[PDB]
Amino acid sequence: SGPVPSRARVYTDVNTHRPREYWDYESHVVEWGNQDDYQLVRKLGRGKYSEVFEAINITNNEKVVVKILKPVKKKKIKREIKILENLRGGPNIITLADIVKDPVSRTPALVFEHVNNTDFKQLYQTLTDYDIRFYMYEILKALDYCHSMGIMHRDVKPHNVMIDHEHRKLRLIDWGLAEFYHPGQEYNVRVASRYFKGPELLVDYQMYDYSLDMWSLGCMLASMIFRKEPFFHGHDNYDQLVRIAKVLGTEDLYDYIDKYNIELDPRFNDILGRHSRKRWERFVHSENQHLVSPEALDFLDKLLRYDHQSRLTAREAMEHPYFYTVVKDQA
Ligand SMILES: NCCCn1cnc2c(Br)c(Br)c(Br)c(Br)c21
Repeated sequence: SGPVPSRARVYTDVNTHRPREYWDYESHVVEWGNQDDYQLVRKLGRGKYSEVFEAINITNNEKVVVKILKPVKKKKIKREIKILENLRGGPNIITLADIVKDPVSRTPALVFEHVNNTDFKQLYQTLTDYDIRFYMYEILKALDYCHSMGIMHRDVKPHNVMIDHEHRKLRLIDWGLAEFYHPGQEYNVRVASRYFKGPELLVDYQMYDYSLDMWSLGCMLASMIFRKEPFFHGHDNYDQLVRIAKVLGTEDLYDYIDKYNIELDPRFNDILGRHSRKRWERFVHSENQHLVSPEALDFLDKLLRYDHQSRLTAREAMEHPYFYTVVKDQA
């Protein structure tokens, strides 16, 4: 029969009304600079294979971050560069400063503005209830902007959120998985990190949209207010949905599958079972209760929905009572 089609309920046609060159990144011509304008100072990497470095612009002695790109198709290099140029100057979007190639190895690298980041595994333990509301609101500014610009981030997670806590500066980074939204397009479901994958990716529903980012944001919020990182801790993609189903219940999951006529992998038949939708009070205890409030639970519940159409938009999220005090202080 086939799956039922889907369209984003906001910013549906913003790319159609753009000139072709805005979203047709395969035709984008890159102007490569010389990496000899920057001297690498220290590896900021997280693994053996990442190539992120702190560097100095020798011309003006300003601190920057150099990301040496892994060998992927030239299309994906142009896609990330075009998206970074399209979003330049947006709220809490990382600023692309330069694009260079190593003269010897001809390896392409992206140069970004420097952020004095504190890693989330050390920062989140210290965040007050107000800090979480403040930083969630800052992420929502970046998400509403890039969604309004016809772009899905598709890899929202704490590792991709740089925070200068001293200056309360937040930047959304790592746009190498980001894509342009086009109504009716079927996208690859092998995106985002496992613990932040939306149900549509896990059940192989390809006609998704910006609301994928809002599920990932819901996973971040749940880990922060409940002090459980990550919140849905699956062992693989199949077990990831099982972890979700033990919290949100299987009834809404099978309703979601029936509504879009999604063909469920036969492996999910045995492992999913039957589970009720749990109340969020079950995850509250004396170590996290100071971060949990009725406003936080109401907001979180509206992000973590199987049906991507029923999740809050970034704009709707920014108007939730959970952020009333943050909006007041900003004005
Ligand atoms: N844009 C891709 C993200 C790459 N990346 C990895 N770790 C990073 C750190 Br730490 C800082 Br600070 C900055 Br700025 C960037 Br950019 C980082």
